[PDB]
Amino acid sequence: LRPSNFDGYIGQESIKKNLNVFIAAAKKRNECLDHILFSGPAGLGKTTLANIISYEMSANIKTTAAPMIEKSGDLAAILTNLSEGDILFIDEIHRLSPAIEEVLYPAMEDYRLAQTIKIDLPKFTLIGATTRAGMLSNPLRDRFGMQFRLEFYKDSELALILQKAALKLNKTCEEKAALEIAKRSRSTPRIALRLLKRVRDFADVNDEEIITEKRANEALNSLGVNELGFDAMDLRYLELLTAAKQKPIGLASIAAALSEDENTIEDVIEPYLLANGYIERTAKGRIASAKSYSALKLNYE
Amino acid sequence: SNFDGYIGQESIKKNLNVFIAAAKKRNECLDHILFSGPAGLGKTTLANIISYEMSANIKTTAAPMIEKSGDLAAILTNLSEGDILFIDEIHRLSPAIEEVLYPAMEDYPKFTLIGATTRAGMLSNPLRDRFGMQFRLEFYKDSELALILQKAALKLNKTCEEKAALEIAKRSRSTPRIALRLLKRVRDFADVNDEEIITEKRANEALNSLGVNELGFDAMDLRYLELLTAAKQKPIGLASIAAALSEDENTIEDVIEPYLLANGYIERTAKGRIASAKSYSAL
Ligand SMILES: Nc1ncnc2c1ncn2[C@@H]1O[C@H](COP(=O)(O)OP(=O)(O)O)[C@@H](O)[C@H]1O
Ligand SMILES: Nc1ncnc2c1ncn2[C@@H]1O[C@H](COP(=O)(O)OP(=O)(O)O)[C@@H](O)[C@H]1O
Repeated sequence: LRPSNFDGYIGQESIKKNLNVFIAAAKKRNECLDHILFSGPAGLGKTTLANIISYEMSANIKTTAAPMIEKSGDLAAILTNLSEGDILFIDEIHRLSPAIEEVLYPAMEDYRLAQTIKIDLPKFTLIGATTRAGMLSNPLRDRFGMQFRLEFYKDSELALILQKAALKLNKTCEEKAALEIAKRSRSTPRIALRLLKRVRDFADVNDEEIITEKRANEALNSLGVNELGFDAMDLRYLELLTAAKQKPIGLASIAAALSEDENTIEDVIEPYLLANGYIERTAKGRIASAKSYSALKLNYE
Repeated sequence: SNFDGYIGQESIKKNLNVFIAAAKKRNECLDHILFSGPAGLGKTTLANIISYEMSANIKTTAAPMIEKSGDLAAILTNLSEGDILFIDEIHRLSPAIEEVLYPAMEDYPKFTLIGATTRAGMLSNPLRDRFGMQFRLEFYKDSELALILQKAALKLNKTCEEKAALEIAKRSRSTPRIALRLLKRVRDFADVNDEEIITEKRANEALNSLGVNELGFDAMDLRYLELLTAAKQKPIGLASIAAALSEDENTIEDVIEPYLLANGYIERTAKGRIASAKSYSAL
């Protein structure tokens, strides 16, 4: 119950505009698209886009995950069982063992991969998805003709997503209700769609089909969903920088303080904060903007 | 490809022509070679050219594909005195497999080993010193990429204006693979408009739509330059730079600076690094 095409795909204007151009070209050229790479925080709709592309390209799609692959031959086998034009979608692609990753390079670039060698290749489209762009090797990303980084969603964009999704659940989510759920969804369709199913449940027990703002708030507060959508980690990060004065803190310190991986801070914890203008990456470390100070004060009132 | 109309790597080409001549002049195959440099600059291409010049077979493999002994022993046994063995990510080998390689390279069926690595400073002196020839591929000049792009464009049935090739060159971080990749994206913008001639206007539209940096910089390349520029040319050492960018030193010299040096954005001096005059002009 996710969008099936671009016809009414919400958000990612930039990615959509470009995919539309490359999709026209490939078809005009009577060929399949070059390899595509999607990167960005979980639940932003990259698995979705992958399947939309399969529909737009009237091509079949096969899915798998990096950890799911282990034996080098296994991958070689996967390639062997693909019809000319198909799409191969690998999620968490950044977790491929150098060995497997080494077998993939020639498959993408050339379409060919006792003693023995041989083995040609049908000619397909490899779509890779990662939530850890920083962990992706240059030899691998530089082989994707197309590279797209999903951005977070505006509250107005989530609103629409909720309104349409609500409809499929046989419910009318008023605008003001959509905006309030979005407000606590941390600009992420998955969280918002999750909260929607909870608000619905309150509507059901009250024999209601129209989710109002008032009832949305009832549900959200009753569940204790943070009013601003912050995680425990968002609060810890902002408190760490806000605790320090307008003096930048580098990963070395931050990572050390939050006893967390240095890469997890850049590609998982910070993306949302930077997106909503809570922090900035200065020339020598990070700093918290006015948003943070006023946001935190507001959260603890 | 075979050196005839080869673009770039002037010095490597110059030196290889001499060694290939001397080698053949004495009916022998080249000694072991080591190609060093960031990904996508042309190590594999050069290896193939050598295979053609020496008119010999070439077998490709990588360190991670050689797990434990049995793997390596099998590859060498299936060689043929004069053949060429190309091993990628060679600095990724274990001391055990690395130990089994030292002898074969020196003791031996005379063959030629070509090692490739993107981390020269990551490779050990003992192994490095056993490759008769050592070459550090260098980044390409705008004009060189432009010409390369124009040639690829022809194969893609399209004429690429000089200004259009340079623009792409500029944002392709002086790297053939990136350049080529961006060319195909621009080809698409051309197709949609029924254009056979890739113009600068169309190029910008594409590069900008995709959000490719104007100078092909990373988030790192910018902080690094902001760090050095702010220093008003008072030399800074690695230790300081390593801390400020929360980055490992080898990555700075081995992966980040190489490109910045090549395009004259920074300078290496006895007392440290400084932002060049060229970086004070552009923003
Ligand atoms: N742009 C979008 N428009 C509508 N729904 C979206 C959009 N992006 C994501 N979603 C929804 O959010 C959920 C998570 O999407 P998914 O593609 O699984 O994200 P990811 O692949 O990043 O984990 C899905 O139910 C999907 O329908
Ligand atoms: N000197 C060159 N002239 C034209 N194209 C080049 C040149 N060097 C590299 N390329 C192109 O860039 C890509 C990188 O080739 P490769 O040798 O695999 O780079 P590396 O092995 O260093 O990653 C290839 O598609 C190749 O066509």
